[PDB]
Amino acid sequence: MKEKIRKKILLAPEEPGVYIFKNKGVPIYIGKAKRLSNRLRSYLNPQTEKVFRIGEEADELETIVVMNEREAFILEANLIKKYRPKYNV
Ligand SMILES: [Mg+2]
Ligand SMILES: [Mg+2]
Repeated sequence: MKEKIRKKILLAPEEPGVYIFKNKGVPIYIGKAKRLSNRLRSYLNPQTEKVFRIGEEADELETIVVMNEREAFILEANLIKKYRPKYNV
């Protein structure tokens, strides 16, 4: 994983949000979190091959802090629909 992404993960707030791993400007995985910190840190110790791939392929990680879990739910759904990222089913 790129060092800048590891850094961003470790700095991420304990706040609801949506996260977007990207490669060459293209989202490759979009997810949501009740706490960005907790969810993003899970990528550092990959529990699945897919998690491993997402973290290795990415050259950028964008985070969007949201008002609450309700906003996380709909923002995530909308962005997945818009971008249909590689690693989202
Ligand atoms: Mg999701
Ligand atoms: Mg709420």
